[PDB]
Amino acid sequence: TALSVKDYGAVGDGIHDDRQAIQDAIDAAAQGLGGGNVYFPEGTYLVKEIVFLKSHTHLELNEKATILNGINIKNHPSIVFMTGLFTDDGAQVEWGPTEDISYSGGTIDMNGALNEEGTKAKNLPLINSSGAFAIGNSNNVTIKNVTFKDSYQGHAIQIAGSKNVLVDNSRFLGQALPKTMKDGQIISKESIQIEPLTRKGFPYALNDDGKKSENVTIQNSYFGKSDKSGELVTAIGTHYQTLSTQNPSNIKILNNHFDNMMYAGVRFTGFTDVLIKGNRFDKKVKGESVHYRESGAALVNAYSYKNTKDLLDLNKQVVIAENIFNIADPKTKAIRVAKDSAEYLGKVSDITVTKNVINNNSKETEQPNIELLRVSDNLVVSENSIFGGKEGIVIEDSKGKITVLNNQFYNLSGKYISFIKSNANGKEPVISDGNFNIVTENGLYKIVTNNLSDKN
Ligand SMILES: [Ca+2]
Ligand SMILES: [Cl-]
Ligand SMILES: [Mn+2]
Ligand SMILES: [Mn+2]
Ligand SMILES: [Mn+2]
Ligand SMILES: [Mn+2]
Repeated sequence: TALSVKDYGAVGDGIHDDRQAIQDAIDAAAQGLGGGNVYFPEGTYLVKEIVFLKSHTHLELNEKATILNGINIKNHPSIVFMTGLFTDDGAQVEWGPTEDISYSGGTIDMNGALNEEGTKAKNLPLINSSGAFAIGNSNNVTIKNVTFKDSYQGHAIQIAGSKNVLVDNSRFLGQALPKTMKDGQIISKESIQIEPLTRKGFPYALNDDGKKSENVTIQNSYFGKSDKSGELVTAIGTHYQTLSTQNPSNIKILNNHFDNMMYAGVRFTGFTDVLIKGNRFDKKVKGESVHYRESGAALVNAYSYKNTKDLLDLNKQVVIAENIFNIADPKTKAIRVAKDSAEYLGKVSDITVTKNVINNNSKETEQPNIELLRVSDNLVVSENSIFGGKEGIVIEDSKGKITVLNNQFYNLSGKYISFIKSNANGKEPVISDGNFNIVTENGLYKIVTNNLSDKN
């Protein structure tokens, strides 16, 4: 009983514009037809404008069904699916709540591969970025088993002010980066952005009260490159927050494979209650990468938004556990959690880094494997295994309760653990060499012996 998009005129040849047919299918499903189920037979469905998902609709695409992004409009977004209306810039409308939407199967060709000059998207010369989904003010949205290809310096998915969103068993292949782009713009392009709902981060609607995203889970998915464009810059995260935005919360990133990202597998500021668990982060050498960042990378990077005037709600309750890191690039850091500047007024707290396995065989590593900078309270770094590199764990300028218990180190060339504090002008240890533990007793710190050493 699922309605076929062919029932409404979709040709599926990649030449005819099938947008209207697809929209009519969705609209009918939203009314109740076919139980809200829409089906996509094998084929290539070109769309020259945005398709709008509606409440209680469920799209299923054949394995050989491909949605081709043909949205090439000046001063206009090039995102295939949205959960709210959009016409032209300057005519945005408020997006009302939507819910119970599912999308499964097939491929979405965001069509962002570069022209031979590498200055623009070859098939969409007028766009500034391309993506697949713009999910805003939505509830209970499920995206699964979808292959996303060639984003033109954009977000494959944006989840803003949305609750109960699941991205599962999908593949994010390739992100095109043109010659002309600056680093500032580049690192702000996460393939899956999870953010509060503001016009700044979600210019597709008028909603501007900073509604948070909540209960978002990205799991069992693969992130890498395609045969047309290089590795993604940042797989998941966000890069913006203000006193007026509510922090996305209960964000779970589980069992994903981040295959050689250029900057980070996970990077964010302004999240609360995050769980990054059982993921695999691989990083190859510059020579085997299409995209490479000279400035370096940090596979997991929970940082603080640059702001010295406001007391922001910086990252809190972040758990980084049981992840595996295979690093070959000497400029790549495995894990980083920080309040980047002593000038930031907010606080980073309740940080847990446990049972992670770091395999660093890069030559002459240029930085620590695990960096914890200015955590204000409740920091736990325990039972992590680090194979290779220079420094193992660096804890700098952290306050409050700190617990570092039974981590393992093998074949390291530098200090296993560095517990550092600074004064208004310089640096000195809080209290050191080899493997040991740190505990907080009555507000005070103390090194404790543990007999776990490398005998390789
Ligand atoms: Ca969580
Ligand atoms: Cl939970
Ligand atoms: Mn339009
Ligand atoms: Mn956004
Ligand atoms: Mn944005
Ligand atoms: Mn490229």
